[PDB]
Amino acid sequence: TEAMKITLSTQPADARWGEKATYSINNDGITLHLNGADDLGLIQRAARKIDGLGIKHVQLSGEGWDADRCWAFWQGYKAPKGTRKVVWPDLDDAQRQELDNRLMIIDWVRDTINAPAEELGPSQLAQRAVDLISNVAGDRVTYRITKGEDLREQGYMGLHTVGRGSERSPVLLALDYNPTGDKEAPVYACLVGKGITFDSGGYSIKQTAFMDSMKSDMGGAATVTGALAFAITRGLNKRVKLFLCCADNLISGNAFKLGDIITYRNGKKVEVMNTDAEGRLVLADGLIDASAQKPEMIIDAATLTGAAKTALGNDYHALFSFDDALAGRLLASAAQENEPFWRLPLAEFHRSQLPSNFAELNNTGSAAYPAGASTAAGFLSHFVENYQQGWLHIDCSATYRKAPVEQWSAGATGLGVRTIANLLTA
Amino acid sequence: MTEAMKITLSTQPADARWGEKATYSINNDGITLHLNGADDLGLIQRAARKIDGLGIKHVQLSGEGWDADRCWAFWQGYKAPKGTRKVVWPDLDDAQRQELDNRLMIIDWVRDTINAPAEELGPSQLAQRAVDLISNVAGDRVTYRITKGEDLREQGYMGLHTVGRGSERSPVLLALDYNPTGDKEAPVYACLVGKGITFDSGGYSIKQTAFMDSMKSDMGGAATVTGALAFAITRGLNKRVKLFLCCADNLISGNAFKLGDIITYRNGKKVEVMNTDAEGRLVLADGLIDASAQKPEMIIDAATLTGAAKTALGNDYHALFSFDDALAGRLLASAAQENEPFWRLPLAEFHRSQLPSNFAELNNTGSAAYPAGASTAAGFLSHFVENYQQGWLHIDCSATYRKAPVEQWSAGATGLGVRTIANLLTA
Amino acid sequence: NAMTEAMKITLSTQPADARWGEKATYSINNDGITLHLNGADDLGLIQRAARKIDGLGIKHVQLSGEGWDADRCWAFWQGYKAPKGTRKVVWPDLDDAQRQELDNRLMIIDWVRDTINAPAEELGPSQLAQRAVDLISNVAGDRVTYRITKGEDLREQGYMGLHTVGRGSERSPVLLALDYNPTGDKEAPVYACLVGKGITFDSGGYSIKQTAFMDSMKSDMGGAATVTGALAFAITRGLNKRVKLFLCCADNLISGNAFKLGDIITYRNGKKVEVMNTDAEGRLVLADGLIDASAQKPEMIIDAATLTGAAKTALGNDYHALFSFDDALAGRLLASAAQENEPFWRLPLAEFHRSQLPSNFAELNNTGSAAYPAGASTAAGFLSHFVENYQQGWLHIDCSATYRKAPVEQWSAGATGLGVRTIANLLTA
Amino acid sequence: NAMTEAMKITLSTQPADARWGEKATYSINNDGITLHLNGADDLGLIQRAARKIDGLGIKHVQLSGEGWDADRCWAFWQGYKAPKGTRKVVWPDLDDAQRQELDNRLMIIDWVRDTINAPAEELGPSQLAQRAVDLISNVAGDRVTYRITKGEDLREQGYMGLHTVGRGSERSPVLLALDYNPTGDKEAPVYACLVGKGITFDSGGYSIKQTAFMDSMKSDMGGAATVTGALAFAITRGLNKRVKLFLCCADNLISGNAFKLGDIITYRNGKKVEVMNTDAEGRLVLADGLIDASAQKPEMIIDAATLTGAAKTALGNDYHALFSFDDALAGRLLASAAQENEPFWRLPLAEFHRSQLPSNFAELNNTGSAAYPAGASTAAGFLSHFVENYQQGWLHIDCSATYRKAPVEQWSAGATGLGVRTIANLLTA
Ligand SMILES: [Cl-]
Ligand SMILES: [Cl-]
Ligand SMILES: [Cl-]
Ligand SMILES: [Cl-]
Ligand SMILES: [Cl-]
Ligand SMILES: [Cl-]
Ligand SMILES: [Cl-]
Ligand SMILES: [Cl-]
Ligand SMILES: [Cl-]
Ligand SMILES: [Cl-]
Ligand SMILES: [Cl-]
Ligand SMILES: [Cl-]
Ligand SMILES: [Cl-]
Ligand SMILES: [Cl-]
Ligand SMILES: [Mn+2]
Ligand SMILES: [Mn+2]
Ligand SMILES: [Mn+2]
Ligand SMILES: [Mn+2]
Ligand SMILES: [Zn+2]
Ligand SMILES: [Zn+2]
Ligand SMILES: [Zn+2]
Ligand SMILES: [Zn+2]
Repeated sequence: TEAMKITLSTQPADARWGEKATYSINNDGITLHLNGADDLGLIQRAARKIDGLGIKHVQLSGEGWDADRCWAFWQGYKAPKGTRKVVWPDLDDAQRQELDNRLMIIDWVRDTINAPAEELGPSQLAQRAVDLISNVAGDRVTYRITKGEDLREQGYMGLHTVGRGSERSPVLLALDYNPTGDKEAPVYACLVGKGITFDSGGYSIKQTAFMDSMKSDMGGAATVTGALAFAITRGLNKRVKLFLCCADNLISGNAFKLGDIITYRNGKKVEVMNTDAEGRLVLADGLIDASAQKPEMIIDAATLTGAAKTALGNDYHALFSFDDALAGRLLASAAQENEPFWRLPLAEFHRSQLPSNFAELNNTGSAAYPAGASTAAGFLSHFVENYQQGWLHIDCSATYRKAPVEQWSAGATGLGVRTIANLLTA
Repeated sequence: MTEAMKITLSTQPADARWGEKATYSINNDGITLHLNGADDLGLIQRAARKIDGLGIKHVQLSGEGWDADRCWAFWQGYKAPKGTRKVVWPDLDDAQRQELDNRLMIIDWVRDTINAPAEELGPSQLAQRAVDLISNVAGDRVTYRITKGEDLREQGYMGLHTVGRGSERSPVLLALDYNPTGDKEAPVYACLVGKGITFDSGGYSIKQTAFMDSMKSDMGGAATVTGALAFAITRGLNKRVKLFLCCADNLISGNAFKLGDIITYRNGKKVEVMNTDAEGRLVLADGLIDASAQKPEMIIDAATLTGAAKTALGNDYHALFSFDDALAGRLLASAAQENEPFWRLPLAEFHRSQLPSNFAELNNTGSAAYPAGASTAAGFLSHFVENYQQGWLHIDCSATYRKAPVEQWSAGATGLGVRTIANLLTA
Repeated sequence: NAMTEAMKITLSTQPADARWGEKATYSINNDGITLHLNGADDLGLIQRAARKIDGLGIKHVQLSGEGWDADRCWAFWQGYKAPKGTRKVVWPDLDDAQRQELDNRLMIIDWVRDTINAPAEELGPSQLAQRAVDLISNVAGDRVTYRITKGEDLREQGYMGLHTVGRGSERSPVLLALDYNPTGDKEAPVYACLVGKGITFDSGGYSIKQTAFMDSMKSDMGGAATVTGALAFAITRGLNKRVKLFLCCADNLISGNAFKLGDIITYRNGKKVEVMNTDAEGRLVLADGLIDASAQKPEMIIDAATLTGAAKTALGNDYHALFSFDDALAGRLLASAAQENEPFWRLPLAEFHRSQLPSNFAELNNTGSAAYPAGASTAAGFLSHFVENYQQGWLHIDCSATYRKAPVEQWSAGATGLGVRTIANLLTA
Repeated sequence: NAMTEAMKITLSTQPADARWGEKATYSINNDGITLHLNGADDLGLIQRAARKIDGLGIKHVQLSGEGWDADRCWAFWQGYKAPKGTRKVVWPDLDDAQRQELDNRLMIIDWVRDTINAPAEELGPSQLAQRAVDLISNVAGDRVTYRITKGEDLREQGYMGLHTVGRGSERSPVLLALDYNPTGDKEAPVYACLVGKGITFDSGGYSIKQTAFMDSMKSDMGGAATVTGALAFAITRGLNKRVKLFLCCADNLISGNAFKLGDIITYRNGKKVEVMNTDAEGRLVLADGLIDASAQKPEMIIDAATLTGAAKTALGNDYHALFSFDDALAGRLLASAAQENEPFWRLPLAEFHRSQLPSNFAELNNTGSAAYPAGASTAAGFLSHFVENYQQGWLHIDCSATYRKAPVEQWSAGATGLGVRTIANLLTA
């Protein structure tokens, strides 16, 4: 397990590799050939190949290494199985401090989402979320976990109806980060995350090829939890509340059925016409709680629809909002944090593109309204009192890679944590 | 309180702008229905549906020409599961209004109970709502017995128990007894048997979402025979009739019945389960055994049993099965008097052996060689009626539910069948 | 092959001994095989016994002893006959009438079975039309005339239904217009018009079928073969009235010329049909035969077609589906089915089935919806748009009892021939 | 069942009486129908009302009273018009400028709707190319010239993309190269090149579609009709610059000559493409048009195509997908879309998309992988390999809002005509 040196050079590789070669190898170690086009993308792609060569011990040596370039290499080098060692170079304290916070919190998002569903049930997601934030938030953090029958008694009909099929009761984490300590302090932001720890699809059962990665259906919850923790390391000094709607969507003699009508505390009635469209049902409860706090902005994140992945692939997160100003601020943050986001449509006509013959709303679209991600966003707007301003919905199409690509190993990428954190501390 | 939209009747056509073919037209006074005498009940129902699609939520049935049937025809079409509708009835006479109010109360109870989501209507809720509807019109002339959960297993109701033990909501057998004379030894005139699957996922033979999304209505047979008995009583039924509802959920759990399982009934029949989604005939079997023990004059079972009957008759007719030509003819004669659609489909001695199993006397499913799903299901049920050749009617309720709205029906339950069975019991 | 020897088959109202079973349909002793009638359904029992005797490898039988009449012999042969192996049957002593009746069924009803069982390669539209002429003109003689319209001529003369369906095949579509006219008088009133679907092979078109459903689609010309045999058998029964036959013959295949979804066919009666499923081609070719049948203004029109799977889902392979608006005429066909021991069952047809095929681009669609799933009723409702006087003197037969994809208790694999006798009885009644 | 007499449609800012409600978009008294405008979106409301008025079965309307204009009349008609039935609309007393704009829309946009709604049998490659010349020649007179290359000539001259997809059909593939040159000068610089996918019927080839997804594939030539209608409308709006039109027209059918999976197509620009899905044929034909477009060295290239279902999954039928590397040009089209009241949404197109179609046997694959499931973005990435300067002056429109398989609030079934005004507006500005 001896270290392999990785150097940076602006000169191309020798003709034995080609002029376009991104990396070359000799006794002095591996050399990454930067060309100024996209050095972070090139380094991350090179790291993916170095892992593929069976090299488990590297050292970033020579000049040119900064936090962003070190992070790029790690993002691509990290893989779910195996042990990897990276000897970092001489960085100033601010550069190393930024890298350490990224390593601690963003890899926590990668590892939590990658974790098996047996290891990470609703209850484990709640307490691991408290631990991550409590470790950086000092004494300025209070929380409450409501599970099982208590969700029924308190009217959380969305989260309870979806989770009750499981032997692992559904959980609501309500975490409060309040820096001033003043219990009257105004709530600046409300983060809401979909924490479905495993999605069988319900009685609308999935096919194996589409269920084999549904341990990552809690990726929205892990991304907003990381965003809060990472924001705190960035100097967040405003009150933020975190709502994680956690549950298993399983099949039992108790699971919810098609045609069942869910009555939310805001009066909205929803006919369930597909148990696999469960993500929007649990988020609706988090959003009602989020609107009640009357925050300056509400941000909900969720691995909600496959329609977002058909529109943007795994290369961008989908951004939905009625607020043009707030959408531009998040895209500006996305650009500073070098994370991919693309705005997909959300207009008033999407709020009526979920017809039902037995209730005000349907949890699915139809053949006539097949914009799955746009209609889902339209459904969530019925649960945000002032939906036309201060609300962002993120369909996390870039959260999980079912197979290794050029720059990513398999599993969670951790994308979206820096963008949301940057918007919170802006 | 707002302004109601007047609905009047005319035997003359609309003006040259609406055209001679127009079934309705709107002037200053309100909406005018243009009758032609071919099928006024059908035309008025189709017109009411279009008046609902216009967004008009408050109507007044105005002027001459209205009676119980024309008012009922309008309501049947106007009513829909969503929204709130006010209908101001015309100045009907006592008898006409009594008959209209009996249909509103009982037949709309059949539409709402079947339209109800499975979460709000389980096996125990169905049995209880059935007792409530009948005692509301019967009073002290009705008594009943519930038998649920482990009690069914102990007492040998293996059909109903095996299908419903998968649900956390225990299966329920309701045995209601309408006895006017009170005499406990009075002869039982009719035995009604109804399939009450409050939700059908198909069991381990799981359905796809597109065919499961309306399975809250798989207890439609139970609701129809219940409404039929209630309606019969409002029509002056004065004979002893027993009602049997086999109510359960067909769900998936670690306790749910599996393919290959052999169910032994109380009459000796052994049935191999080769499709858990063919559960409706498994639960009726227990209902038909109890119905036969009463040795009644007639037995009428109703069930949303197969998609085959819907391929044969669509949602336009109910499927009638029987070995008794005289009795079948009387139900068709009742359907004609009550303006309800019924069509007879084949049931012969050879259907009784078109469910071959390698491991038991009977199979619960058919094969490629015998694809008449509705006829093979009726043939299976004949094995649980002692005198199957006489006094037994089976109804595959293909006209009970409408997955989508059509010309004369909103989405959901129609309530068809209640008047026909009620008329047959009172004839 | 070694010389096969006859196995004597006798009849007995005495049950078999205990070694076999309480109620066994047949027993085998030294002198040969004994069938054990019980008086319940002797014809059904004999046909089922015959099927089993085939499964014993016995290729040569001799019906000996008293008790054998025309029906019991025919009943036996119906079950003994199979599309593989050669079978010799020594008939018993019958009177001239009984033997002539048996010989007519053997010649015509087996022709229906063999022609339907024939591979598509051997029986194209032209072969079906010619073999139908050969059969009828072999019993009618000089009393039969016919015309054959095929290929480009169908398009030129407005037969857009049959041409559009068939132009995908290298084998041109064919329309047979045969005329059985006894008194010779060309002005004689046409008593009946038989119309038949003769799809010699149904790939389903661009709406391509699954192999499990196409592997028997050589039999999609059963209706054509059933009405042809019905006329031939009716003539041997002494049919002395004028009857015209129309066979709409074509292959439904896939080519760079095959018809497409969204195409609108304009028929001669002015009705426009949108094709929203190329596999619902049966009703497209019948519509052209039904126009010609109506034009002749006969006393009754009978049409046969292996049209829908909906009829097989409703009646199985055990009954032919009967569709009509005429209660009196449907009653007579069921009355005929009883005298000929053939299974028919009436399925619904009402004025509302005529509007259960909506289209966004044309008056009629060739397929039903999710809201109107009675495939056999909507198909009959589609055909009613091509019979000028559809409420009187018209019967549609969805031939669900024509073909058996697999052997059963009383039938081998392949065509059954059922329907030939019932139509014949109604024509000669 | 004759044509009825005119029913009057008046506009009003006063709401409906309580019987209808106060949120009712329309009411009906003895005088006729009244539309209740509120000012939120009167064009949307009027169009949705027209759709409901057609649903009542009213075939003859007369827009009367004050308040009507070209946009409000056009809104009413956009919703009233349907492919089925006969409708008549008496227009109100507009001024010449308003009536000239309405007449230009009725002529050119309803042509785009009627041409796309037409059955594949009526509109093959040659018919599409010819109707396209007829429409533009009607408004352009002698300022229009054109060139048609078809059948074996496309193979000879190296249009391997368009020829390989269309050769499976009996109807030969056709490339229309139309030139609108107002100044006459033959050396005039080409301002714009329009390219249109003109697949007159998409069976999907050997990668055959199911009936449910093919029943509307007569509309797979929507791109061609849209850019064609756009050039015609642009001329009525005073277009005074040279614009070339390229329509890659073909049938994607099955035959013994149809193209096969694994087949490598060599384009005139040297690019090799491995076909791994014959249903991704739209991009193979556009590639040939885009090479001709680039060769003209134009200021801008606009291509339109009903290319992928991924755009319909991403935007529904409510917006057209816009792809481009040119932010400024993309910004100019959305500005035109706003002025013309038409829905467009931009989807991602970046350098990494040019390598998201991997093949093991050729530089490019014509299909995407599970790893790159953004079908519309990878399709745009593929087309970019056929535009010389793909980073400047090129727009790709995935026409996800061109066809409605079923009636909705504001549209009947069939083609909408959306995209004609936007492209026309961009060309004229
Ligand atoms: Cl190189
Ligand atoms: Cl690692
Ligand atoms: Cl969802
Ligand atoms: Cl990996
Ligand atoms: Cl009446
Ligand atoms: Cl069943
Ligand atoms: Cl409804
Ligand atoms: Cl043989
Ligand atoms: Cl057909
Ligand atoms: Cl065989
Ligand atoms: Cl209102
Ligand atoms: Cl029109
Ligand atoms: Cl394509
Ligand atoms: Cl339409
Ligand atoms: Mn799901
Ligand atoms: Mn079932
Ligand atoms: Mn077919
Ligand atoms: Mn295609
Ligand atoms: Zn989910
Ligand atoms: Zn059931
Ligand atoms: Zn066919
Ligand atoms: Zn295409």
